[PDB]
Amino acid sequence: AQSRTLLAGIVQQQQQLLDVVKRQQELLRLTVWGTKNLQTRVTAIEKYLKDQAQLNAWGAAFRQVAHTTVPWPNASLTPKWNNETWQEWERKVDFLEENITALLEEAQIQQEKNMYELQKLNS
Amino acid sequence: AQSRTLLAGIVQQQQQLLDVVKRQQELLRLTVWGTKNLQTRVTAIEKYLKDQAQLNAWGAAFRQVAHTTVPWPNASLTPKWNNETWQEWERKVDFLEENITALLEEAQIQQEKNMYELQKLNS
Amino acid sequence: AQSRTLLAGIVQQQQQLLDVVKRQQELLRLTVWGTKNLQTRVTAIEKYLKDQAQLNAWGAAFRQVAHTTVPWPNASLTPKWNNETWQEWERKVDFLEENITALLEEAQIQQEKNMYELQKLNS
Repeated sequence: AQSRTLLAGIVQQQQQLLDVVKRQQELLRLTVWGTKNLQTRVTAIEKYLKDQAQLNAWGAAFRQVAHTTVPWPNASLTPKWNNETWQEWERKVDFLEENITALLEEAQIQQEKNMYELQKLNS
Repeated sequence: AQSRTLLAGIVQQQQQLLDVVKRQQELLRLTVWGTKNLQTRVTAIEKYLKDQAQLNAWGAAFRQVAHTTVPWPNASLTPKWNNETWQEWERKVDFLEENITALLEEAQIQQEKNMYELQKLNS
Repeated sequence: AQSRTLLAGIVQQQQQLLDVVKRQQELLRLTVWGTKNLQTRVTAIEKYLKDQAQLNAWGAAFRQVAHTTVPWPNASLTPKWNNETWQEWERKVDFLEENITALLEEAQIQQEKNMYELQKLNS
């Protein structure tokens, strides 16, 4: 009269939830790439923005032997303040990412053991 | 002496976990929009960056009947290399998104069936 | 002959799944910061882009007592259309975030109660 069949359905339900959780992890990685990808496009713009500073006045002198060049900075590059903070952000994801993989590994081992014990009850 | 009540609590717990998983899916969609939204702002800037290239020298000639115009490219537009790669990124999310919805549908059907069988045991 | 030990493994498995779900929430917050962080870099560029509009022609007049200044807008700033829509986006995350925390709190209370009842069965 034991509800072993009910447990078989419940054990299967947990396995399905674990799979969806794993799918979220892969989807999260794709979203992270988009953020990093945007930075790459931004860096290209920074090189072009510096060029705009170089553009100042062409032929602005036809009665003098001099050229006015004013390459005033344009793109504010982050060397330590924003760059250092970004590294901290990436490191936090790494620690959380490692913990998630560890729990998933333990869940998989425990999930298989629960199904294994269930089979012995009604093998 | 069967622990049917305990199972009722366990079955309910799985339902709550499924709901949170669904909430993460909707939250993920909001984050994806932010990434796409940033690109839209960037495209507007690209149109303005091209205009800066047009700006070169105004009135830089009052003793000549000519104007120096130097519209050197400014924003590097991605037509195939980055655009094609981005499409691959969106497609991967679609495949994972479809799989997540499929598992959720199966989980909902299985979740209701588990509760249904439980009611028959003590209906 | 009750499978209380099997239930102990199943109850533990749900607890592990809850922890991974919580890890995803913290990871999601880190991803949200990256999107907001990119906007901050963009705002800095907008101030520099306005400066490029100021750059027009230096010394483009050595036979006239006038200077041609053309500060044509460069960065299109969003005051109500995009800004208002962004607020709606943040609000949606808040509602979903609150619901996720509420379910997690209820799951934790229910999770502990399920383990507590299990101990009484075999305390």
